[PDB]
Amino acid sequence: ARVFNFAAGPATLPENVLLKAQADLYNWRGSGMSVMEMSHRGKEFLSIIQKAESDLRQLLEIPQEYSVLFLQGGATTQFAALPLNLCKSDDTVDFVVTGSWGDKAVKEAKKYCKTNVIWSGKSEKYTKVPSFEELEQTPDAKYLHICANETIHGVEFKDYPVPKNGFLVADMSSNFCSKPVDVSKFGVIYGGAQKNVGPSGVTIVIIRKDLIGNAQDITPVMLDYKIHDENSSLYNTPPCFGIYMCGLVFEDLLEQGGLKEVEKKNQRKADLLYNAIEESNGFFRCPVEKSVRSLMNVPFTLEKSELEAEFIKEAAKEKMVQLKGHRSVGGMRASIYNAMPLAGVEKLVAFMKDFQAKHA
Amino acid sequence: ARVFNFAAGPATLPENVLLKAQADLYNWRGSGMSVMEMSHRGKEFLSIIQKAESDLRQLLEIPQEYSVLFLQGGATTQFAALPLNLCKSDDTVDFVVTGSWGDKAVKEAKKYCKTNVIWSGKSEKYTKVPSFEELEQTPDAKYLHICANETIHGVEFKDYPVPKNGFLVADMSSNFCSKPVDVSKFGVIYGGAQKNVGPSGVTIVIIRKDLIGNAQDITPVMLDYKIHDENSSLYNTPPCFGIYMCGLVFEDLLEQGGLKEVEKKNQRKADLLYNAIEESNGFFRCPVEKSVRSLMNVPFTLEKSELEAEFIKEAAKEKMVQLKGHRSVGGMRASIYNAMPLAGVEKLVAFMKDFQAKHA
Ligand SMILES: *[C@H](N[C@@H](COP(=O)(O)O)C(=O)O)c1c(COP(=O)(O)O)cnc(C)c1O
Ligand SMILES: *[C@H](N[C@@H](COP(=O)(O)O)C(=O)O)c1c(COP(=O)(O)O)cnc(C)c1O
Ligand code: NA
Repeated sequence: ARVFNFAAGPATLPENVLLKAQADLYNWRGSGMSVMEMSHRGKEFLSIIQKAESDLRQLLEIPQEYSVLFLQGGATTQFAALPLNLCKSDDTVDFVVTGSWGDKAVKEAKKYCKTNVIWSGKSEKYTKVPSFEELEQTPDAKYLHICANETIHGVEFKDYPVPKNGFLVADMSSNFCSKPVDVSKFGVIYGGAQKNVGPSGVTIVIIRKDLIGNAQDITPVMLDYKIHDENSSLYNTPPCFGIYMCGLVFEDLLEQGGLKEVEKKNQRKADLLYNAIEESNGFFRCPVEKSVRSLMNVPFTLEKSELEAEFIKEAAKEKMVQLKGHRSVGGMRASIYNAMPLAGVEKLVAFMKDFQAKHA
Repeated sequence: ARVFNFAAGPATLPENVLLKAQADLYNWRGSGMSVMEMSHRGKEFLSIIQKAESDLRQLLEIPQEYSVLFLQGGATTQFAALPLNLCKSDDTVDFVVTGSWGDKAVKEAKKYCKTNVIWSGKSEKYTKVPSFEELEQTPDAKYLHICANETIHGVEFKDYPVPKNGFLVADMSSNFCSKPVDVSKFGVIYGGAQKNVGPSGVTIVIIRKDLIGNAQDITPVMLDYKIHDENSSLYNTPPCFGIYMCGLVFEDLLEQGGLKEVEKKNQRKADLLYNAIEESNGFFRCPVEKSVRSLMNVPFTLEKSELEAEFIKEAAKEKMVQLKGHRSVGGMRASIYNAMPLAGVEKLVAFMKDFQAKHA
């Protein structure tokens, strides 16, 4: 039997998607070959990548004046690609840092331009999002960078800051296609697929067309947005199978009723877990400020922290796996992405109630 | 029915490997999840990447003092990573250019250091390999770059030049694991997996351990060999499912008897096609000099070139697809990688003989 897989990325996937991929793995739609053997210059793969793009455009209501790029290298490669493409070496980028993934973006961007961290959550252990009107943005900043869902720290933007001088860029890796997003407010949205929308090996970049072009001279060709855009993500050999898998996920999210329906389910199942924590009378604790609690990644600790290893081991015996926190922070982390069944969060909640009764 | 798929990359894969992947896709070995859902930091995936590495080490007889890295970005990303990691910006790299893939590696390296093309086959249409003793290598060249199998032009190194000042770097994308290689002759071997050893999304880099480190300060962290080496290719989220597929391919190459036997089969089926061309009294032509004719990619043309579209259409109607040449050169190109069944080459040869008879 399949387990309830609380991993933060790569992560659990819908069973109907996995079964479709199994059904077609040897011979996709009578083409006589697997997706994994198709030429990226051929008509079958063309149909796949084009439908993945159109389905994603439908899901997020992406306006026509945005490009959609399917790339390799992870969100971490975009930490370099963003300043290399969007800035000159003496331009400045503003960052709002609400957890360690935004901090990693700052440190990589320092190689390629000037960076200003205009706000950091670190003094309160990355539990909060700033009041935006209070933000002091840099008068000449090319763009303002956020990590919309801080996967380790469980801090999620529920509304967005307005850039003063330039455009907004958001790492949406761990809440990608979890809810509607006004894409027009952003110059760039990017995310690795593996958290919430596919297998690892694909990164999606949604980028306003008038921002493509004029990358720095030292930009590798494989990081150049203009190269990717003008070749429709087929400049070199793309991650064909991962793009196909993302397409299955997008098609299925549309069948579920789209991102408004996805968000409803995420909110419901996240409420069950957060309520159980809040009702445990301190036995379980979530440090994050209520209004920015992530629907995707739920970090929590035990008041008796020495009990956390037993919690994690017994949960895994109960077929609930990968609940240990990220190694940087420890504690526990329940990642409850789109495809996590409601019954899995219910099982974790019932396990938590039973564990507390036995250790209190 | 499945077709004979002569694509140059991505390419045909073994049917037993595809079917193994299919049977484990929903729940790998009763572990309760797909490979596609496994955490890269969990023991199941660690077991997979570790065996893929040791199996590849067995196949190529890789010495202990070399690292094996499983990366994203394609071989094209390595065109930037090689000089970024291995050179200072005022160092010089020598290139022997035997086709257009070597030319693409020169153009990218020029962003990051100096380049000398010490020999180029362009003047004779990329049909030959130089005499090595006569090469004029640059006295202080950090390394000498070759493309061991020029995929579009059908030119293949059968033995290797000896670098004068530095070490040898070879792009082996399209003949990777087609035959034994004395790895100790090289400082770096690299290759996209999708030509001969898996689906696209994985690039393999075999690099002598004393060459790792001291990349240029502008090197993106995701292109840095020391980062990847010290994290055992798990610095960020790896292309887990492509690595797993590579592992299945490697396991099956071992079961076939290793690269000595793989090479024997490649030589046998290449000979059938090359002999058919030479016996065709000019009806089909291969321009490449006989001693360097690739076993992996066989470009050929029709004396009556106006027949090429009918040849390709009739071949496809006979379940032989993707025989058109690379778009940069035209003609025909039969890619006949490890997994291309002998029967597919035989069908091609018989179809060619019939085609000539009908268009005498
Ligand atoms: C991915 N975060 C995951 C994985 O973290 P590690 O175990 O340290 O690799 C998490 O568990 O938090 C992530 C990334 C990085 O994307 P890749 O380069 O691996 O594709 C970037 N931004 C966000 C918000 C992430 O969650
Ligand atoms: C891959 N060459 C293939 C693919 O060529 P395109 O259709 O132009 O993409 C071919 O048909 O010749 C190749 C590469 C590039 O690898 P990726 O960056 O796409 O992974 C580099 N070197 C060699 C020898 C190649 O064959
Ligand atoms: Na099975």
